[PDB]
Amino acid sequence: VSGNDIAIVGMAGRFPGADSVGEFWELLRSGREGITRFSDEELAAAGVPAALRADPAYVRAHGILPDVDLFDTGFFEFTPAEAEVIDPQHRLFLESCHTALEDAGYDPRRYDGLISVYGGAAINTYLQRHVLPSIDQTATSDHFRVMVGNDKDFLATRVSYKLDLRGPSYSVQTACSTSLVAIHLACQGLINGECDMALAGGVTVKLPQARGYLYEEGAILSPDGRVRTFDAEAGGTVLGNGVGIVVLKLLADALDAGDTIHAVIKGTATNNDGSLKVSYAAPGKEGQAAVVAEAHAVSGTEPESVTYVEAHGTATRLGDPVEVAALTDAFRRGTSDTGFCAIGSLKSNVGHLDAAAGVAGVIKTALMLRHRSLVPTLNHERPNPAIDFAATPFYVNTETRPWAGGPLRAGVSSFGIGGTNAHAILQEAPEQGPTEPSPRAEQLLVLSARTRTALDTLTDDLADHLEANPGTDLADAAHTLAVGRRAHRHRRAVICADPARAVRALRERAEPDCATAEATGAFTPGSGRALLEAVRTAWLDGAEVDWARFYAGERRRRVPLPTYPFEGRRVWLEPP
Amino acid sequence: SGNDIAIVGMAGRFPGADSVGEFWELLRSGREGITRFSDEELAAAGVPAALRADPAYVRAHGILPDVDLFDTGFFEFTPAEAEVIDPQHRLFLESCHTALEDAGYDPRRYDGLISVYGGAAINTYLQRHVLPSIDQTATSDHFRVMVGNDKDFLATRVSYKLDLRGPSYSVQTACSTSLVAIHLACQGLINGECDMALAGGVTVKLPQARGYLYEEGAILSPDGRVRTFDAEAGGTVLGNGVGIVVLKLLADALDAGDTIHAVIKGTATNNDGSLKVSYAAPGKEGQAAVVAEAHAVSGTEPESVTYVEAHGTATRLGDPVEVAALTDAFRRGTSDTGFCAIGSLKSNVGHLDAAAGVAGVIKTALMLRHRSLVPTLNHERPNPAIDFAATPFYVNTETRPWAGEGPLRAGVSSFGIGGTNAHAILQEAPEQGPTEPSPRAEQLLVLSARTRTALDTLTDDLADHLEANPGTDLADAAHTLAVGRRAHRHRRAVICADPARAVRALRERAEPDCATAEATGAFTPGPGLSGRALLEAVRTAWLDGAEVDWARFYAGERRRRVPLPTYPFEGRRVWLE
Repeated sequence: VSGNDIAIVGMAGRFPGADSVGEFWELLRSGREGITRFSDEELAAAGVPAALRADPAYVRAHGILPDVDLFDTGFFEFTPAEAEVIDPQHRLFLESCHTALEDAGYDPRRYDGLISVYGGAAINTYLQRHVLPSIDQTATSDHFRVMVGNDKDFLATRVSYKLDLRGPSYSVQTACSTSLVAIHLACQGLINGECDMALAGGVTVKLPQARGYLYEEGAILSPDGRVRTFDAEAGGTVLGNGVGIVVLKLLADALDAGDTIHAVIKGTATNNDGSLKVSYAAPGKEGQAAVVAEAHAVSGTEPESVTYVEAHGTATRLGDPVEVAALTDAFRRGTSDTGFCAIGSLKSNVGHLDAAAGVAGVIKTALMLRHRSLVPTLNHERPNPAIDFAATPFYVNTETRPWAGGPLRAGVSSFGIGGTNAHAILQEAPEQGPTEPSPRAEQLLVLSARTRTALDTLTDDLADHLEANPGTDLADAAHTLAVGRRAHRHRRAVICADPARAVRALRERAEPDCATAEATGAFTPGSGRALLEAVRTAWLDGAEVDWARFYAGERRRRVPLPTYPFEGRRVWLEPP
Repeated sequence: SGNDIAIVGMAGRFPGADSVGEFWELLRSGREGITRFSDEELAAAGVPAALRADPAYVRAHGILPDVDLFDTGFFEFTPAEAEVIDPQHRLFLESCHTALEDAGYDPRRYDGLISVYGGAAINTYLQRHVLPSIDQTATSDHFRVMVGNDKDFLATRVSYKLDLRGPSYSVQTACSTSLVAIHLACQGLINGECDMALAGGVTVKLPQARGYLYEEGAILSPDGRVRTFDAEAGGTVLGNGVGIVVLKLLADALDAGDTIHAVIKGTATNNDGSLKVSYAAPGKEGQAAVVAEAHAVSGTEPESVTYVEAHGTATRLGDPVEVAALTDAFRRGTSDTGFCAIGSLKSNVGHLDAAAGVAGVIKTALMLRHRSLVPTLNHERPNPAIDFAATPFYVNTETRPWAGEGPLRAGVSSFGIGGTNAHAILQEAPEQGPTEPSPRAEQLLVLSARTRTALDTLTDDLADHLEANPGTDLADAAHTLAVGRRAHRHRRAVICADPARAVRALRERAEPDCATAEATGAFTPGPGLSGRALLEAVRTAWLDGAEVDWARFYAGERRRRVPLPTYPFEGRRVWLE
């Protein structure tokens, strides 16, 4: 019932070793590491000097993303000369915001409400390494061009401009807690009625990607390129590039709209440690415990009911104990029970994603809730002896297994250098009844893209999806493809009764089940198969169809389906 | 009521005005703070003879003096640590400190949660100074650079160095940054996430002693003037600046006896989206919507608003869009015309980028407290693309009393490249009766500093202030100096009956009225210890370094926190060459 409850109605991201939220789930539930480890030859080839590579403390590991130089300038209406000055972090952020809205099933141009954007980016390496050496900043307009392309202030607002979002749009920046803070601020804006839907998250793309790092005692990075969270041999973390976006709405609104709800954010808290700690970069035990206890209080969730925590996970021998002690302190304010809450960290799989780390935590946890599954934390052989886990609420889960009990509830932590701490409580989505039966025997599935090759990719992606998710309601899918996707020039449409037949029709591409065309004015039908055929023919010929009116009265849902397969060209200023 | 926020303190530095006090004087006087350089001065700053001889070169910039000077000892940095820090960050930290001192709050003897919200302009120090000086091969080197220079550490550094435990965020929305920060702070206060907030922003573009090439279709003026609302508006001029406001819920400020400069009745933000012709264009529709929303959330009828501090950049297209937008929003509530003055401090000091919004709020809070309008500069002929007579608005060009039937109210706008708009409604502070007389015969004024020289400067500054403001209530000033200042190692304390005798004792520096020491238990005056013996005992203990509970010492009296001179930072050069 609660006015504080926020639904996650869509998500998107790209992570080391996992180029989509769906692939991230597969990585996690398989217990796989997504960090790349380079050969010495690869690093020579990327230009790392032999002298640095030969240092026995040099570690050949980094979490990287494929294709961060490719950008679909056609799709986003940029010329290549405009786009090449823009930080790839900003480009990736834009693509992921678009993807997330598609995942949620919304076309902003048809949404009756205000959409906000809250996000942040890691430090910009593109500006120095690529932009400055190539662009003369003498004229005011060239200096402006560079600033707008590269300063963090333009990250979120570019998305608002390009996707036509008219709620508040902010870049928020708090170092490693950035994307969870963005989610906190997005939730407050929703609760306090400033927007009706929000995009929140963050991005990190540090360049060059193909590079290791020099192990240094006293700095936060691990000596072997592994992240051994909670383990006796915890020795530091490994950095990774990534991006994540969540789409958020009040729970009541999501339920009324028939959105897919992946999880509910019950509540979120933030604070700062102030000066209570040994240095600016050190963790703050009292600040951490206070943020968790405050998150419990504002969520109305008793600690006994929380049975997974996604830790911040410094994976240091000294930091992991502070994190667990702070958590233990917060939980002990509401229970004396022990051994009931699993604790884990996706950093063990993919590294520390900096600005994207908080939203990555929320995405993992929402996936866990949706699949009702715990997953392993990696590299965990012996628990850190400084943590008497058995005296605490917590145990380290190292197997994929069911998450049983609920409603299931979890905590997510994100703590920054500088001491602004965040904690969120998530709860499993509520049971909804079955979807309403369709008044038609068959459904019309519409697909469109800017190019014939993208259309073919969409067509095969949708087939793989309906194969893999055979229980998908076809009427809800059809509705989502109609109301939740912009209509482009190259068009294909299938008429069939269920997902299995759709797979075949999409793969075979023959009439009369499948029809194709490269695209007049509005078409409004004046029943049965002929109804679907007449709408199909008009739409394929480029008529504008009012899908909202076609589905009027059915209470269709929006459901996650494959999203636009961006076709980038290389958009990069080369280093000299 | 529940949405009302009090501005209880402020600090800043602006082109031609190195404090909020000097900024008032500049505005009241109708003076321009933008510096116009001679060709000599610019050769001296090292601008090429070539650029200097180009007919399109404009020799103007709003600058701040001695941004290479930082009191490393006071803020517990080594010079090595500090020189890697963006001077924008240093300045923001300094002004945050100053703002708290102005409001009368010592954050280390403070029971609640203080938050910080702010943003910084693009970092030019990093490119010109930091990167050419530091090899970043080692992780710890990369971290030193990042932590000194990324926007992420602007606010949190303050929380760490000043011990503030509310949430602390950097927020960045280009030209609207500091007004968005103010909006988020107000929301934090209303939501109960903190009980006092610092909000603002900072711009320090380098090098400072440099003009620019005028270019058609870019946003800068061809003559180095900012001719807001004028027919000759031709662009803006950039300036460096910093501003911070200290915010609390109104009811708490009234309960505490804080000095209240103005009340923020409500704030709103939005984004233009794509409802305008380009990313960089001003958005009439979004601007109108943010103003109208600010009126709705604050419960403010447009006809009750009699000044607006416009975003007011003086671009050819900007100015008519801004006025049409405001007129759109106002017309939703009233058809009246000619009742609301409009102005822009950008005409005096340029476009302060991240600090522009907070600068607007400060100007407007100053107007409200002094009950005075002030000129907008360079205004000779209204832009004929704006038929002002058909709108609520007229351009005010005179310093004069601001008066009205209902409480004075004003709007403040700030609009950013990229379309995130903000507008705030401010109202005059409520009436307060006279401050409650102390029944004590004498007050105890304390002063402390990190160095003997700073102590001597504070002592003279206080004497000066009490001489120039001889109506200052001595008990309120004693209270403020006690509860609103951290006690440092070098200490001085005067016992006196009134301000004039305080002035004498501070200047003569002689026992028994004045005593000085270098500072260790707690000292609690026993019952019955009264009058002069009480003050001598408290003085002696405090001078020796004992912890005195000042709240206890003043607990029988309703005391106020009032604006007094703040710490005289003693910078040394901190600049990576």
